[PDB]
Amino acid sequence: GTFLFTSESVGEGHPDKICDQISDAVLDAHLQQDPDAKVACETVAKTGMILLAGEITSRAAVDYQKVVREAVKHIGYDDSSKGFDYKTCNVLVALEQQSPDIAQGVHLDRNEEDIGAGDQGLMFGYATDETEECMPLTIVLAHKLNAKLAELRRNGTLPWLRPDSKTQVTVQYMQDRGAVLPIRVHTIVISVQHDEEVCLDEMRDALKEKVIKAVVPAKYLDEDTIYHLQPSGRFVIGGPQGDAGLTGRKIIVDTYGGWGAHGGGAFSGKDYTKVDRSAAYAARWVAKSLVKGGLCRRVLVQVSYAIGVSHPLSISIFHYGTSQKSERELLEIVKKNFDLRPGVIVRDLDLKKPIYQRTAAYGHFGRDSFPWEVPKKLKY
Amino acid sequence: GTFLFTSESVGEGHPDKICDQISDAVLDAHLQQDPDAKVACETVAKTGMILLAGEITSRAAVDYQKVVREAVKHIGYDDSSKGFDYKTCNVLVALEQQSPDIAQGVHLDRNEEDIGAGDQGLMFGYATDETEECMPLTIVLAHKLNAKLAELRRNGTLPWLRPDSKTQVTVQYMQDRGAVLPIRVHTIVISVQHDEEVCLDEMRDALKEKVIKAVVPAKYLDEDTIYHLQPSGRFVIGGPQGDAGLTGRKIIVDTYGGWGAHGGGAFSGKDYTKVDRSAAYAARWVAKSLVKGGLCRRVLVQVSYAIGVSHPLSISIFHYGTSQKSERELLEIVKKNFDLRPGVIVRDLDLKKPIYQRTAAYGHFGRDSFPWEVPKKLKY
Ligand SMILES: CSC[C@H]1O[C@@H](n2cnc3c(N)ncnc32)[C@H](O)[C@@H]1O
Ligand SMILES: CSC[C@H]1O[C@@H](n2cnc3c(N)ncnc32)[C@H](O)[C@@H]1O
Ligand SMILES: [K+]
Ligand SMILES: [K+]
Ligand SMILES: [Mg+2]
Ligand SMILES: [Mg+2]
Ligand SMILES: [Mg+2]
Ligand SMILES: [Mg+2]
Ligand code: NA
Ligand code: NA
Ligand code: NA
Ligand code: NA
Ligand code: NA
Ligand code: NA
Ligand code: NA
Ligand code: NA
Repeated sequence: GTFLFTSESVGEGHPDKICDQISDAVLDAHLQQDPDAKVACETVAKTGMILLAGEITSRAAVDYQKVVREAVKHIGYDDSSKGFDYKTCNVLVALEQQSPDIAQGVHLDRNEEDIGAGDQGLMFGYATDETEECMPLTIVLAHKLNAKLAELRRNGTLPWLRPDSKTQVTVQYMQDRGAVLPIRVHTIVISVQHDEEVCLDEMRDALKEKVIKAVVPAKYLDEDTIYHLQPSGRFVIGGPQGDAGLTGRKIIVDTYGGWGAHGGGAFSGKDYTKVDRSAAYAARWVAKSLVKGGLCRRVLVQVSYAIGVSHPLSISIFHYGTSQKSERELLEIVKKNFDLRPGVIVRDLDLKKPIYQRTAAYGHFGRDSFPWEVPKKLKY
Repeated sequence: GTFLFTSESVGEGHPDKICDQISDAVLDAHLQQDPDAKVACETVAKTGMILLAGEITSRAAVDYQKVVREAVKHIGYDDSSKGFDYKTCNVLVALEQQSPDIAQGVHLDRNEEDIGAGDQGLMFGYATDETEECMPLTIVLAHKLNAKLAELRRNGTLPWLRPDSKTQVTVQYMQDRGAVLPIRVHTIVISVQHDEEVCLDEMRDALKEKVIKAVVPAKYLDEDTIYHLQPSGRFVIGGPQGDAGLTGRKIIVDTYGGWGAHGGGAFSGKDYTKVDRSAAYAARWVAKSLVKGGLCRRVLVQVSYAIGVSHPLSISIFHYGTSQKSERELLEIVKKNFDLRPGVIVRDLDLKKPIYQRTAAYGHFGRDSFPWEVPKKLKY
């Protein structure tokens, strides 16, 4: 009756995550000056290079060199010995205005509440009662392992650490009337970029004792747990030098770690009219409201849109058998309690606020009591 | 007892798909000369620009200018009036060798069958008996609508069409003991780039009569079906000029349209040692083998890897209640019939063959009897 499930996470210096953070730093910089900025900022990173490409129409005056370099500094890439340096890297900008054909079809001359979706697409939200924050344990643990690495790097206790890391956690679960119950951790992987001087045994010992044991409750770890710590054997070259990064290439890390579902759309670098982000945040909010409201133990919500059309084209609720109410009844409750037009979501979730860089590492969900993490009290 | 489900697809000239196709054209060009090429080629597209960034170690001599421009020509961007021209665009190359630290940990001095996974990660395969090709009807129809647009563009019957398109299909389904049964098409969206001269009513009439009715069986369409055809009202600016493209930003279009699950890893631009692609293809092969073998009607397969380790860390089977056998029994059948090491998958699925550009539009699954689409006869 048990099964395995695996999720991964990556650190702040993973090259794809660097791009997500830079894209959201650019978004935040625009929103600080122009709350109605239209932003679709993609970032690419390779050895010595950050390239910004995409479309921004905004009244803000943004110094892209400063914004990009400050984001890279925060991540920790500050010296050529680490493979990347905010002070001396190339920052290239290929940003144009938003297409006028898009603007006229989406938002020009429209009442804000009745703004059209900025694109077509589908989005999902998910929630599970297996943790208090209503997220899968596999990804929660994977994120926390990367956060612990960054903490021990920044506090100097493991000074050989560099910012690029990846983690992966496999949990054995049992099923319980459609809900899932974590039993034990089956396998953990950690790979992290390191300096030239530290040896492999020192790193493997530290990763077990100072990282894993600091993060994962002992009750989940036993004599059979498998550890793959620095499994490649050597990871000195890292960051964009080791692997090109792009915005929107960590969409499963950003969401539910393989649980639930995903509609395909990236979050970072996008203002609220891009429903890939706003409607996925709203769908999370719905899912978490249903679980915290006691209606379900686990739930998946789908929504979809057409460019230029305000109301969603479809809404669907899947409760895995974890409610006494039918999925049709839950759908009716959702329709009575939520208005999923983007021009209403923006108000409910405060999506003109420049908090997006905070979302761009360690997952967008299950953390920090963002508005989409505060359950709505449901009337039914 | 019914529910809605929505999936989308995009055309060959959608800027993200342009990038996937170019990345796979580069991969194929290397494999034609060096079957053991190590390729991790990302492409970015914006107005007037294709940038290649990533890591390739290969004995091939590849003319990137020619390979990129020939791919763009095939897609149909051949004139400045269309917003992009293979003859005159900028092609920039930022390609380096594969990191030596990766190479030593993955494949150097290893027997091919015992090559390590080229990265950690998780991957899923899915199959559903709702269509003969074992794919969800929503995405099959969405892909076919884009293919029809390209056909009518290329044969000159709708000469106002340009290559950038998106489609979205919402189907009403019923549930049947864990399997799903399509009932009707609830909503269709089509947006496609067009010339300056054609008017909106002409386009909407053609999209209904010459595209939708040519693709979607009439039995699924009724008086209540909702059509959003050119919903933005104007789409003259398109391709990379309208929206930046990047490789690996259509991973749900490339797979199951929101059904099943996704592990997050992109396919295009990657050789077989990158398990994001090879293990997802193998997982599809497993799933389709279970459904075509009569063991399940619908199934989701998860696998995961650690960099440098050959055997998967975890394998999981979820049959939605559509088998008389338990998921544990199915897992045992899978373990007895499949060897999911990358250095074995490469042999079973012929993954050194330069056929990858053919996979990079209209989905990687459900088409053309690729090796992962030919079911394995199972012994149990
Ligand atoms: C294998 S390339 C994909 C990711 O794996 C990590 N990586 C890079 N080099 C190594 C290495 N030598 N060993 C382990 N992981 C690595 C980086 O996070 C990179 O973005
Ligand atoms: C809205 S930007 C995302 C995608 O939508 C499409 N698109 C671009 N411009 C328009 C438009 N004016 N109307 C409808 N869809 C568009 C392109 O396929 C683009 O890559
Ligand atoms: K990459
Ligand atoms: K884009
Ligand atoms: Mg990546
Ligand atoms: Mg999208
Ligand atoms: Mg895109
Ligand atoms: Mg990956
Ligand atoms: Na503005
Ligand atoms: Na899942
Ligand atoms: Na989304
Ligand atoms: Na709230
Ligand atoms: Na080679
Ligand atoms: Na799904
Ligand atoms: Na994958
Ligand atoms: Na085969």
